Amino acid sequence: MKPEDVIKEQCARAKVVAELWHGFTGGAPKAALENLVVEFNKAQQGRCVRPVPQGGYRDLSTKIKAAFAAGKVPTMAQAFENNIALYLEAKALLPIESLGVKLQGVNLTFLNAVRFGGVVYGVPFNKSIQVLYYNKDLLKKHGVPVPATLEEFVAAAKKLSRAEGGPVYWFQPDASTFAYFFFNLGGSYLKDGKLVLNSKEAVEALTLLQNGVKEGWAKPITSGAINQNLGSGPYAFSVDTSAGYTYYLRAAKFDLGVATLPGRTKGQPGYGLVQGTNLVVFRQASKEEQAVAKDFLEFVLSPRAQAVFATATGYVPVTEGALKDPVYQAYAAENPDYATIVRQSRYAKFEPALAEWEQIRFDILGQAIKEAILNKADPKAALDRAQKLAEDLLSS
Ligand SMILES: Nc1nc2c(ncn2[C@@H]2O[C@H](COP(=O)(O)O[C@H]3[C@@H](O)[C@H](n4ccc(=O)[nH]c4=O)O[C@@H]3CO)[C@H]3CC(O)(O)C[C@H]32)c(=O)[nH]1
Repeated sequence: MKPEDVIKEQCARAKVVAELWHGFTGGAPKAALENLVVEFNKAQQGRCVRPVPQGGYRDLSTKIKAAFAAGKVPTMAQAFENNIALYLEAKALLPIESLGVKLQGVNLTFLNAVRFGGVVYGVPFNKSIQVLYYNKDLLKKHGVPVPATLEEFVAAAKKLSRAEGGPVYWFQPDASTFAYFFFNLGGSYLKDGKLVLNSKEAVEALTLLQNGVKEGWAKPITSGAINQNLGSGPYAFSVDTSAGYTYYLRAAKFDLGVATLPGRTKGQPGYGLVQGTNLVVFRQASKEEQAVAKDFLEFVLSPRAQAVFATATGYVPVTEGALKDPVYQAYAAENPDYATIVRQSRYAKFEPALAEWEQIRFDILGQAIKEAILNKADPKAALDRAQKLAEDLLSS
């Protein structure tokens, strides 16, 4: 008997039901969310949260847009920073601090990301950071240290690919993988407030991936998650969301490693991309639904909920107090990867928080990356096209 059943039963008896629309399709993220809600719902009398799976994150924001057009929004939903920006155009979001939710002790990396015109409009919930996944067995077999620099990373991917007879750095040709190389070659998306997809660091980053494919050390993954492709050919490394941790653990037929990202120098790990979502509260919710949202958001920010959620998933605990919780401490003491994920969370960069950014990242930038990697499009030409399509979108 599944948590979503327990929850359906809880909400059946409840006087007030606050819907939480989410983008978790399964595995540990879905189960840890459902587990959190079952615990919250047991402490209420006649008050519940009902989680509603809307598919993936793209499906979720499409369904929220349709909810506005139909005039029936949930109480809460997951949202990226750029989704928050879009919902704020429609004035659709309640300021978090007005609900009475205390945000002292939320990591400033995550809080700064939800603050628009000095006003917090989201509660960091499931915040991920990119990490280096690696094959501990394969690096040991060839006496290869974990690479700490981009230079060591490329040298390691070449050495191991030559040794195993195939490309060992696995990557999706997408905006997220691109962000890692872009950021760590000195790139920035905003130049004097204008969005720039075709800067020389963008050309450099997309060139490095395309050269990695041509040179036989980088393997493009075109069908499924990297962790869904494991077992076909030699794997040494990938740069991927911390929220992949349970997926990689379940799939890997090798000893899985987690490290901090290779940086420009050993002075500091490389910057990871922050992904995952914040919880927003819709103004259209009733006072009674908003009160359930307030208690639910206080629960989600509690040290125990954060300790359980983050240790179940590989998401980053969003509060100072979660790291001081004995349940977090017990898992960390048993598993050095949790500390590795927290350490990487200190070296964190975000994509632009523009309303149009969801469209741009997948349909424009993402497509330019695929053109370059999959169809050998010239990197500059592919990014010049992306820039123009972005400029026309931002004009329209
Ligand atoms: N809609 C929209 N999406 C965005 C935006 N910025 C980034 N992203 C996407 O965030 C995903 C990272 O979010 P995260 O919560 O860290 O991790 C996800 C999953 O990625 C990961 N997962 C799921 C199944 C699996 O087999 N393996 C696995 O790792 O588990 C989590 C819950 O599904 C990336 C993934 C992407 O689909 O390629 C597109 C990326 C945006 O602005 N909008």
